[PDB]
Amino acid sequence: TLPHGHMQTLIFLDLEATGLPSSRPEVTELCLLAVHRRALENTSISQGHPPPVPRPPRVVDKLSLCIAPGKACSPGASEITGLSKAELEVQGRQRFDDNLAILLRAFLQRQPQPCCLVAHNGDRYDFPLLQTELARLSTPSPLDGTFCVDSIAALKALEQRKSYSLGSIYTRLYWQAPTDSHTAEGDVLTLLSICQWKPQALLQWVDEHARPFSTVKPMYGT
Amino acid sequence: SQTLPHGHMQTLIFLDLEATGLPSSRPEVTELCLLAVHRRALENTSISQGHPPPVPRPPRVVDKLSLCIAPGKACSPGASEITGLSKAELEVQGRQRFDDNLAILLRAFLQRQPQPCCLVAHNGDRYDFPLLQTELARLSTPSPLDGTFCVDSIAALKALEQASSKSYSLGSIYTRLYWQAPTDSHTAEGDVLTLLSICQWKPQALLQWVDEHARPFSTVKPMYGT
Ligand SMILES: Nc1ccn([C@@H]2O[C@H](COP(=O)(O)O)[C@@H](O)[C@H]2O)c(=O)n1
Ligand SMILES: [N+]
Ligand SMILES: [N+]
Repeated sequence: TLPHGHMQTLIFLDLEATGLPSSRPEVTELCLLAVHRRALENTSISQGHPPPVPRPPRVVDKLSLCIAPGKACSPGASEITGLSKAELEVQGRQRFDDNLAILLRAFLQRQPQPCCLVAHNGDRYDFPLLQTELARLSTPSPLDGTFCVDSIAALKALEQRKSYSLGSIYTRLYWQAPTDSHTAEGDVLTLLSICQWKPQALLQWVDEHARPFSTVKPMYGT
Repeated sequence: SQTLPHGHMQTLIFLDLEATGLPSSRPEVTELCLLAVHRRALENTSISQGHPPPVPRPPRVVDKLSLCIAPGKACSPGASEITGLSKAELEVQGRQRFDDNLAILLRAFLQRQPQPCCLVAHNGDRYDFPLLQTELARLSTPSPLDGTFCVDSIAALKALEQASSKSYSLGSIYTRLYWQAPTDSHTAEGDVLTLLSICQWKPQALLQWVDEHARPFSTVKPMYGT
């Protein structure tokens, strides 16, 4: 008895932004990687020690975008993300605007439903912040029929002290350092690899814990 | 007093697609990847030094779209072997056809890029661009690529390698420049990233060639009629 049925699409998501929550941050980068349930189930299962790092499914949809913020990145944010408001502006990046919502809506529409976003620390950071950015637009949110889960909770359950930083998890499971860029897409690819460690168990946990994105409280309001 | 045909391109969009077969089969697209890079990000690439130069690092600021598309006809056995895609598997995974919503998606992606914008595709003039024109011609939307320019990177790399003086396949060029094999060949995103690397070899010369040779995508003749 699942709350919202079997999820047919998992969208691995990462957001980068200008700072930490009390700073009222703005998104500077966004990556979505949509995988069908069956592509995850077709991940080959490894019983060796260490398990090889899974490769991504052949069939994936990917969207990665840089976004000009209205406010400057903190020094810590620019160091960690490698992005700056000034550099995003000189490369002509656009704000989080109605055309971006058109793009997101059309990308989501290509995915079989029910669909669930999966983000590392999404419950405390990525999801509330995405909710805030979408709430500013006059466009109705394209995510109001989408579900979501936090992969920190997923991996805590799948593993049954331990750090739950993305890199710490990857190294604990695969016993090699992560090699992805430190970009939103690199973080999404590292998360996909972690989620392919026990893909059937991950899907089961996601099905049991999916909640409507419409219930995510905005990080901050107008 | 000689002028560029369409001004300085502000965005290069590296593009590749996979499809069900070769042109005489009247193929349909099964995968599409666009990778948009601002002129300034390309010009920022560290100068290639040494023999071989290291494979350039992709710019930090890029926009990427990669999509799988259900075709209405089967892939040839050779197309499915090379690309790793089949109609049956794309359908099992619920992929949608090339439709109006996909054109709306592409348009909104393109609208985030500063203009003038130029598509860059390897063998684009004979394959990718005519095929995309055919697919877009079936739709009820305007073309999302009205206003966008295009060029074929085979001609470009022929020019640039002649200047620093052969197969001009994507892999042959990459291996000549960098002395190792590309990865993820014959996948849309893997081949886009290989093309980006080749075009980062001599970015200023590439941008000058592209500026001089860009043509409107609206002038590309469809591969076949509908
Ligand atoms: N030997 C070959 C080479 C290319 N092709 C077709 O050319 C398309 C594009 O080629 P690339 O993979 O080089 O981009 C393939 O997706 C495939 O449909 C083929 O069907 N047989
Ligand atoms: N990988
Ligand atoms: N599993």
